[PDB]
Amino acid sequence: MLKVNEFETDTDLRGNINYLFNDEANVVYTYDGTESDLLQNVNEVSKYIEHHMDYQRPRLKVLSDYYEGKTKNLVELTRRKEEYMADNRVAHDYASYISDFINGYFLGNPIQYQDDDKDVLEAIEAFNDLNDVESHNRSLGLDLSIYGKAYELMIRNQDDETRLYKSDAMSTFIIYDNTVERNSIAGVRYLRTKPIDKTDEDEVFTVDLFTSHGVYRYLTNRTNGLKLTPRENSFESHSFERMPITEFSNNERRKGDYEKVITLIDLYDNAESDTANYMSDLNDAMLLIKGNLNLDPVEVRKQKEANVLFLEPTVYVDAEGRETEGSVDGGYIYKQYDVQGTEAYKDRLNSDIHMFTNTPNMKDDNFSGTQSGEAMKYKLFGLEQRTKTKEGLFTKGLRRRAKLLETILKNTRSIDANKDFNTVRYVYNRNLPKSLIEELKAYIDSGGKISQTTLMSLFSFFQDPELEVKKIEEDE
Amino acid sequence: MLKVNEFETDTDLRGNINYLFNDEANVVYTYDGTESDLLQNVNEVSKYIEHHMDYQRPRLKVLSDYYEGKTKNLVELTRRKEEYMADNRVAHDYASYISDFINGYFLGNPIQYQDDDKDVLEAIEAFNDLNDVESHNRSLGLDLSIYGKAYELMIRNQDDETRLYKSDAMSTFIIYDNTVERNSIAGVRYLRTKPIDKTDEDEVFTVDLFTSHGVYRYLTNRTNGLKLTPRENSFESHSFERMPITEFSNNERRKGDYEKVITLIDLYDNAESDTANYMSDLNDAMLLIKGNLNLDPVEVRKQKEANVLFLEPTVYVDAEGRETEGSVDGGYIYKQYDVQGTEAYKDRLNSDIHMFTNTPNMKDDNFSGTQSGEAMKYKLFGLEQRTKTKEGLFTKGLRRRAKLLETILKNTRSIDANKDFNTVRYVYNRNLPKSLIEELKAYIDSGGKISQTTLMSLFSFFQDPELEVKKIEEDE
Amino acid sequence: MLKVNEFETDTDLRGNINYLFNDEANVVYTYDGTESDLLQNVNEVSKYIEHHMDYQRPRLKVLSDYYEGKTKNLVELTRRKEEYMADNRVAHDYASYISDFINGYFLGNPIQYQDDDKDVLEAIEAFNDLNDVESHNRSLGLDLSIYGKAYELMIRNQDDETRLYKSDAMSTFIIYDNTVERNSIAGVRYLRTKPIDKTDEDEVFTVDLFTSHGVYRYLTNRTNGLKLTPRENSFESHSFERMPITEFSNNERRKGDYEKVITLIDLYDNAESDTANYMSDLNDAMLLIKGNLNLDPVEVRKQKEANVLFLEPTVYVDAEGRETEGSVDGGYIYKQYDVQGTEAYKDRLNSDIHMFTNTPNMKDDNFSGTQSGEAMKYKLFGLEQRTKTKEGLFTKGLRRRAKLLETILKNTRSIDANKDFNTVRYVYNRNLPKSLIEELKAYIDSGGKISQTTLMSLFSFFQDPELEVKKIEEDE
Repeated sequence: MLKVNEFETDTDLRGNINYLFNDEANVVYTYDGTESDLLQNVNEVSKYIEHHMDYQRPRLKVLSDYYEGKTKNLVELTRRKEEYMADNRVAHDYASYISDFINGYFLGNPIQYQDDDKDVLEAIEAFNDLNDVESHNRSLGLDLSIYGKAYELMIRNQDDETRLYKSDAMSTFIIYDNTVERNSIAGVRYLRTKPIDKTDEDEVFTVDLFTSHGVYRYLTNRTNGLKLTPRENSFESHSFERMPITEFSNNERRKGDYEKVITLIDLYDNAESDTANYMSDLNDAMLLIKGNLNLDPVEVRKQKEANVLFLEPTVYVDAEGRETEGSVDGGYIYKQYDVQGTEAYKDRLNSDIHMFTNTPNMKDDNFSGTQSGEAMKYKLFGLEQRTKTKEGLFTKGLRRRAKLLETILKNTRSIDANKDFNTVRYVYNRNLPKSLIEELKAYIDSGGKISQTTLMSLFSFFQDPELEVKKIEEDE
Repeated sequence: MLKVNEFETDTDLRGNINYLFNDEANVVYTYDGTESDLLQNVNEVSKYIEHHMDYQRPRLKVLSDYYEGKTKNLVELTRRKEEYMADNRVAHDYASYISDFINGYFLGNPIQYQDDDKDVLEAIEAFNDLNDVESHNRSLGLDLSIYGKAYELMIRNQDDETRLYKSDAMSTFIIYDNTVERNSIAGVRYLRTKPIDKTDEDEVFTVDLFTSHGVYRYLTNRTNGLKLTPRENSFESHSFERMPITEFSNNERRKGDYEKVITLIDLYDNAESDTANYMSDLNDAMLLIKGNLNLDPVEVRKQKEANVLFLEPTVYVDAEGRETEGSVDGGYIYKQYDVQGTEAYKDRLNSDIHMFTNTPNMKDDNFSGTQSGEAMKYKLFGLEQRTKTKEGLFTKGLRRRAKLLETILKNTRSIDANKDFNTVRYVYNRNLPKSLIEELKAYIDSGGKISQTTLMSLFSFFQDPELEVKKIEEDE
Repeated sequence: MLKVNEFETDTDLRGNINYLFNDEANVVYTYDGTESDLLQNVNEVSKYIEHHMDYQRPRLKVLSDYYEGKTKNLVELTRRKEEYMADNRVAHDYASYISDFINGYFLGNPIQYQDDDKDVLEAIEAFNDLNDVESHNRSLGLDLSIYGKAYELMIRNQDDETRLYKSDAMSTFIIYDNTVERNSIAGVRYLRTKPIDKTDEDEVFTVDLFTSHGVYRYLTNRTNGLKLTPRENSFESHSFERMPITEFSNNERRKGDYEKVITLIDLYDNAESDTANYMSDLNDAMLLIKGNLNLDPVEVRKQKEANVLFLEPTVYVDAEGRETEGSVDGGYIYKQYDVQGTEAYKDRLNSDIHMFTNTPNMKDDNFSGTQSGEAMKYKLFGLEQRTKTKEGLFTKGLRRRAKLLETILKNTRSIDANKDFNTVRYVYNRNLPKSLIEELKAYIDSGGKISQTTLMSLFSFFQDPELEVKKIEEDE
């Protein structure tokens, strides 16, 4: 094929942008076969693990770091041409701000589960109440925001509980078939062993391979080429009749919410670290001394301590005995420019970050008069469209969760075999930003009514409002 | 693995940013085993303690210092190229401001405990009333804000009281299993012995290792490699059937509220110390004297005391007897620039700090007219999302507290063995910023009613309002 | 351990910041033992006293001075490079302003004591009325504001009165056990003897060591290494069954309210003293006279008194008899810059001081229109959170006061042995800033009623309002 809109940088000069945007970083893994072939030919799994280690894990790592505030500006060894001038570093926390806002719009209110058979409904509610599923769903949505994807594993634990756990996206992937249906063949979890040991022994990983009938356990290391060798507990069955890892996705491309704005965040870091360097280097402006002079650096240091500099020219003497002195001059050299004129540029960057994410931008400043909020109405529209796409993909993930749950309940006789969970309806309620005074006024201008008890429950200065209605009647 | 978005600085040139953001600083400790193996192979505990001492304790130390106002700008040995010019140092107290605001939003009102069995409810309330649990919860929330995590230990004391104490996060950690469930295997508390003794004897620590059945006590020192040796009171049982330290976390990453803005705070310190240095160095501008001159520094000091400087050139004489004088010149050299044009930059920094934290920004200045407060509505939304995540993790911590309490009550016959505390519901009420006049007007515009007694209890100028209703009827 | 975010300055070049922020200045003293061991091994008490004298007392001293307006800017020997130029010094009284505001918010209204047994209530009220406890509590709160901690001692005096006195925080400390419960083992008060004597005899201190059963009295001096030797009244019993000094704390860290802003206050002092120096040195600008000239300083003084300066060049004569005069020049040299452009910087500093403390900032200037006060609402929220933490610690201190009082009443038969004071409830009422006209209007807009008598007691122009109601009826 042609090279079309692709990097050509040397592989040693790659940075974050290379790891984020190169074409291998975000591919879906497919296998032209079935699990029975793949589970014999375990050699192929080593290829998938190596490709993950070398291409996908870097991208996810970068994203993770930005969520934590560990940007490019902090970790670069040098970002300046000048060795001895100021080298201020700074990181701006946009990514966290964005993700939290979006995820709170999406799952600030729990998903409501409803169905026409109460036995399924109460089995669902029991499973949810065991596992704190409300918080599990919020943390899935957060990971979708950060990485573009999330994974959950369902297990039966030592107490014979059916339990659900989020699996770290940096160490988890799924292999699919090559069909247009994309059925999942196998799940992989790989973890660093000896994570805390010193003195740089070869890096050993423990690998779980999850399959439609069980899980297989191996050890491997990079220096042997990720060739798998079994652990003692080499295999363990599970009663789920499908591979028990479910992958959720943020959108069809599996893109995160802030990923497409990272380069802006980088600019915004540079802009500020440039201003800081400007301030400090001006104070430390280099002193330039011109002319033929007999000044040792220690002599200059002594004169600077005295706050008086003497520049004494050398005297040249002709063969005719004429004496003439040389020239001397001295002063600070520094760059000066209208730094204030950069501020509008900084404004622009900031607003662009917010505009592409649909996140609130307006200054927390003293401002007088009413505001129609006209831009925020269109931001909330733009946010709702992306949230509705996310909701569709999320309900697909929940449907698969329900089928796994149903199977583990049937194959352990916790439910009748005629119960099919696929009729459950998942109801979502958006969490909008609201101020209670505006809402109350708009409600009462619109002819709404409220009981005294509830009105008193909106305002906290009623220390115990059940008494207040009585005290009111005592005044009447 | 590849080095991806990582520091490459020399280990001797590390500073705060290295200690905060390097990949080892915030790892969760896991052990591939059980407590019965670990408690025989006590050698491994020395590895965990050493890794804490070398990687995690520095990060927590840095955070702690910022909470206290001990920033990078104060402790650096030199921050300037110029030895003899001004070296103003300054620290801005943002971190405390942020933490206090957030924690007061979260636990300004106590958690309400409720359950369908009153015997559990009154056992809970008795335990809470003994231990001042309201203040214990507030100080946990504060530590979550500062460090990202907090620890509490439950004990039976000499008076046979069941007591609950917060354990210092800089000296406490937990080791978990390598399972996806992350069960806690062992707790570690390590404290400096001889903290006040002079003359630099080797640093000795006393180590408590907490286990599912008791606590084991050791001494150790850095110069032997943290090898543990038992104390006299080498072991003590406890009636809790689980390891009795519970770890709370602020969020899934265990990140503090201000940690991601520290580098901004550093910039804001530099900006101000640069302005201060600008002012003072301009006053002390170096005097530059050019030309061939016979001025001793004592002679210059005398002339400066007289406020008149005489620059007398030397005279050069030719072989033809011609006399010509040399050149002389004198003046101040200083840097000058539009400092006022930096102010907007300082504004930006300030606002960014507030914006990433969701903390109020607007100037405490004279300002006329009504304000809709539109930005604060979105800040309170953004704050509520993070608080709701914190609440979920906090209720998990409280559930474990309840199971420990229940076990210690059963195994000392303070409760019936059929009482299971896991049905308790924890109710949270957010503490919003409010002004009572706005709330009262919005309530009364909305058709609310208030008794005279309560209305008079909102306004303090009623010196004793129980009399006022009578005096009012005496006027009618 | 690593050095992490720590000073490296030479011990002779330490200043205020070193004394405030170094890691030893604010440690809690613990002893791994019991009072019976410590009271035999009185050698250890000398170690604690020496560590207090060398590390904690300097910090408290600095804080104390700032409360009094004795800042760094006043006491520095030189703050300028120029010996003979102006050296204006200034101190800004922020610390007092802050402390008074905060303490008046907290204890402007007395704590109300209430209990379900009136015998305890009246014993409490009698003890409070004897000791002016309202003012004692206000002065404790003030010390908490200044130092971060406060101490009170309870005694039986010569008149057999039970009396309560605040103990100076610069000369008082407590030693705790090494348990997680931190029980107090011993209290120390040490006072300078011969405080007024001249001619520099060795500094002798008198030391009181307070213990669970009595107080032990010693003398000591720095030149012997603080080795204690008994006084004549070497011991005295007390009927309290606990060590009778109680320590209150402002917050978990024992930090004062203005301590974290001290460095800002320093900047604000420098900024103003720089402006003052700018003004005066411009007037006294040095006169620079260039060229070869025969001017004695007395001759220059005479010419300056005449207000005419004559600069007469010397004449050089060639061997060919040619005469040529030298050059001369004269003028003022001074630094000039836009001082007005520093004002915004001064604004910033001021506001930051107020913002970190939650203290009112807005200018006392002519300003037109209504103000919503929006920033002050969030400042009062931020202040309330810190006050609520302080209240929790204060009630712990009062509970210990109550147990001491109860014990001294029982062991002198002033109360029945079945009275247990631990049921007392302490009620706090916040003192908010209010203007009575705003409150009155908001009350009456809200349907409140007031008797004529009380309304006339709000307004002072009623010279004797008991007559006014009669005169009103005489008009009707």
